[PDB]
Amino acid sequence: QIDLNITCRFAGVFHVEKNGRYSISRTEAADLCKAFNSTLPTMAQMEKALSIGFETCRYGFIEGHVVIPRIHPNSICAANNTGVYILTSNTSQYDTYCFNASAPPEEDCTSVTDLPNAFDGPITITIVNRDGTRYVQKGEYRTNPEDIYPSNPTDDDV
Repeated sequence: QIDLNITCRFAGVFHVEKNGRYSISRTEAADLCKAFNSTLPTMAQMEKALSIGFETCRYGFIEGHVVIPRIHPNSICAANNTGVYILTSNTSQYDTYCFNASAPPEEDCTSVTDLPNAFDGPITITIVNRDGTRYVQKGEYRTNPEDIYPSNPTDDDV
């Protein structure tokens, strides 16, 4: 009864959103990334994407740390802070970041970016279309390929 959403991929880095709000655990983060042919980010990768366009007012989980890059924040943030900030996550779960190698070194918001084996488990997930704006969900023309070749010949003799 849970859904996920994959936003743009900045230099391979991206955050996995949920149907509602952020609710991803650390131990689950790894599985999440790997479940999408991706792997947990790093300490430098995060601060690196900061200049690529990864503005977020919510820290995340990485290979082994917790950072929160800020570019063009607002008054809603910590006194309109800036740059990158490191701080553990004692509170409950939260968003999760992932880094992919398949995607290009720049912002990627198109096809050619799905699960490693393309499987369907007890959890749904969708990615952003080519327009790289608003991901699609519960759309039409989404029927899996499956045909049958029933061999039932016939004959008749006098």
